[PDB]
Amino acid sequence: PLVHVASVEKGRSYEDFQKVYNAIALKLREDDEYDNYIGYGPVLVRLAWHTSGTWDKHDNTGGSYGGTYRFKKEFNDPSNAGLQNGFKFLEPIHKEFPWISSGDLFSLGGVTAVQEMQGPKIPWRCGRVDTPEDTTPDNGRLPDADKDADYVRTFFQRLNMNDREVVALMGAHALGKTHLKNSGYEGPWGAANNVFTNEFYLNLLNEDWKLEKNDANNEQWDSKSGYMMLPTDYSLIQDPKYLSIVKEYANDQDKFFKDFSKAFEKLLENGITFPKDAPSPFIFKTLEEQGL
Ligand code: HEC
Repeated sequence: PLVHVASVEKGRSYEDFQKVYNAIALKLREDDEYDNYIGYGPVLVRLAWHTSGTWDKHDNTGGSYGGTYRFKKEFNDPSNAGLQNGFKFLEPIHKEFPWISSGDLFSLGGVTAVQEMQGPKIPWRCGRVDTPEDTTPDNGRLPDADKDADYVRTFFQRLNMNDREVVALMGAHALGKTHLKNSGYEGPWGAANNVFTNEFYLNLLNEDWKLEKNDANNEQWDSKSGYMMLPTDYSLIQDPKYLSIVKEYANDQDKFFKDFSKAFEKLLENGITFPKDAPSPFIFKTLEEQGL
């Protein structure tokens, strides 16, 4: 197993990363029209997860550390279709702050998006270091959506996530939507899809779902409110262990926030060794908290 030791960008401290956070946050506010006024929040959360979610605990390949999505093999992974929009949004940020590593920027984009969308605070640590093109993981390590709960459970063991962490992370599917041209699935999961809430679990339990085929000839679950669930989303209410946890998060907003925060930080930190004297995780203030 490879070791990736966090190395703080030289001379940087919390203030420097709060400025990067702020630039991302201000651009999220400015470029509000994207994706029919959903805004870039959801795609940036997805970019942070896909750049992290290639990790393999068994050999420490993939993961957020190396920033490898900047290389064409990963950029062009069919599982990443659509994420180029988030990369494009981050380009002017990286140009302004060229000292931040790519993995630090992709992960911080996700943290900033969750918090600016009124999600929980996500502690975040710096020090990912860009690694060379030959460290890019091959395609095929991100999950399929047409699968059942057994597939989801097994898939996430590779990311060292347990049932609770899986169910909490999937609550990010409140955000954004599926786009047929990107993934073969179409529609949002709920109404509040650029504000981070526990709506995903409420809709799983509360909506009347019908198994339909979309225009790409794939099955998805649809509600008459115009929401959808992927087969892997719906698996969370088919499996009795996941269903218990879905009910818990549908009934406790604060517990979902706390558990999501922990699991998302862990996702973004998998694979990284933080030296004992590394800085503590940073908790960035939102623009609203700063009066900006
Ligand atoms: C914590 C983050 C998170 C996790 C974990 C996650 N997703 Fe997503 N996913 C998102 C976000 C956010 C979006 C919305 C992106 C957008 O609106 O551009 C999304 C969108 C998608 C889409 C639609 C992409 C498109 O633009 O068409 C698919 C398909 C998808 N997820 C599949 C899955 C599957 C399969 C899993 C696991 C079994 C999963 N996701 C786990 C955050 C996540």
